[PDB]
Amino acid sequence: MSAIERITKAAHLIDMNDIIREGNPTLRTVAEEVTFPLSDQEIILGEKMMQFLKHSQDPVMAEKMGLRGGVGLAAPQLDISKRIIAVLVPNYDLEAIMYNPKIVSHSVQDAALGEGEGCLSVDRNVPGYVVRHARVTVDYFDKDGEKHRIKLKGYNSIVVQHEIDHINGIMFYDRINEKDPFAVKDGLLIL
Ligand SMILES: [Fe+3]
Repeated sequence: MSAIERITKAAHLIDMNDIIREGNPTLRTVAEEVTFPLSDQEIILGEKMMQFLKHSQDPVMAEKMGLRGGVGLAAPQLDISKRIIAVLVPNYDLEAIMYNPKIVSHSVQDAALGEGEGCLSVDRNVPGYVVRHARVTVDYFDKDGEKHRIKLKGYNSIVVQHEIDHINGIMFYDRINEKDPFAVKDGLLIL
């Protein structure tokens, strides 16, 4: 059966085995927008994704399930090519399951996490500053089809852009400067 059918079973607990890794084509394909109303499966998927982030952040649960801590997850990482992402940033400073998220405005200023970025789908390290917009205005729909328009900055902005990149088939290392990975370009804010 399809990944979505499998993952949305009531009994299913997403774990690292459901997360596809580099090389799997799905991570480089642009995800299909979801239509409204959402199917029960699409709603359940978003919930399963958020439960996974919560489990990955619980020391006891993370150890038992063999999970890597994460603050974001995109459906393509589960081999589901739908524009659905989940973000969970503990202070939670940000908690959202977003359907068809889209950046509708961004700052001229860029930003990058000082400590760089990792990815549950990447088993290895690619050091460097992952250059992103410092600030973004994001439109997304929640499970009931209601539209939300939020403004993000700092770490939250980074996390959300990172997940939106997945639904567009972009990986974090694609935004690190090949030549000099730690170059601090003009207008780049290091967090
Ligand atoms: Fe990722």
